[PDB]
Amino acid sequence: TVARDITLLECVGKGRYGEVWRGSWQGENVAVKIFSSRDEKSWFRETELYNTVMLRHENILGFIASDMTSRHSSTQLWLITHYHEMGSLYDYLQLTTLDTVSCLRIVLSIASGLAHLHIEIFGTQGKPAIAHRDLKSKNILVKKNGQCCIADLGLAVMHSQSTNQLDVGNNPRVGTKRYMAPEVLDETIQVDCFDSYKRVDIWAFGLVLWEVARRMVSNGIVEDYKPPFYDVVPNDPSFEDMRKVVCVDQQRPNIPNRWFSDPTLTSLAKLMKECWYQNPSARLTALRIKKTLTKI
Ligand SMILES: COc1cc(-c2cncc(-c3ccc(N4CCNCC4)cc3)c2)cc(OC)c1OC
Repeated sequence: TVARDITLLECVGKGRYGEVWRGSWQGENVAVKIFSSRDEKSWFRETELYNTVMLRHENILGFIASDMTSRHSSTQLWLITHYHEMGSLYDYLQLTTLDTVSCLRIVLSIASGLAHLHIEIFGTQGKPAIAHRDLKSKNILVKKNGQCCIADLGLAVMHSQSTNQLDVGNNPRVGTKRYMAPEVLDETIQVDCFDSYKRVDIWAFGLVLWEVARRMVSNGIVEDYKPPFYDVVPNDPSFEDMRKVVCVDQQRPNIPNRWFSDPTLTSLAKLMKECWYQNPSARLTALRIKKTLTKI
């Protein structure tokens, strides 16, 4: 097994979810995610997407292996992937500023990964449509070629159109609250429409776009890194804090005045806005976002 042969070198993240480690396998770095015994359903879900759907793309974090052992005494659950030494988009944006080329390359690579997840491809290379449900800057990793890939499919839901089957799962985990869409916060989300879940991803994508664009330099000016809604909610905000801001007050992240002196940041401001409509059916699709980014 890949797991018995791996040496854990350093913990690069710990949380409610479990732990992610840098490890060594056959002389190469790998990333190991060790799940809490209480998050067992996430491990299975992510595993079965990778091992049964054969989900593979430049902009989706690359699967190597998955291992589990269980006795009455204890259960260990490991997901092993490629290691990206630059870390998350969240870590990266704190240390670094961007130019037009490197900003476009980041947001274009996210949109490609998301569109690949959302689109149903039939038959031989087959794949159902997949919604992520926890998109955020921490779940995006930065590669050395300046592109990004999307990680963490523990909450993903699938839909096949050859069948009429929606696979939600029975997972007690739910999204990161800061990135939750209006319809999730006010509970008007159409829980039996698969498209509802894609539109929730598009909302979160818009917030990530905002995060990245802030760090693009324009006419000698740049903002510091902030997470969405930094000015109106505390760290680790509650469901209710987010509901007041997003539903009741209808707030969206502020667009700095300086962006409208730059053609690219101007084009990105318009996309962001079309991800954030209160009405989910009015939001753009992942494919359209990709096409619009391609046009610049
Ligand atoms: C976002 O979730 C994941 C991320 C990674 C992952 C893969 N490759 C590199 C990193 C990574 C490396 C360094 C950092 N740093 C941030 C803090 N200080 C510097 C190091 C962060 C993330 C993380 C692997 C995962 O499943 C295996 C995983 O869950 C599916």
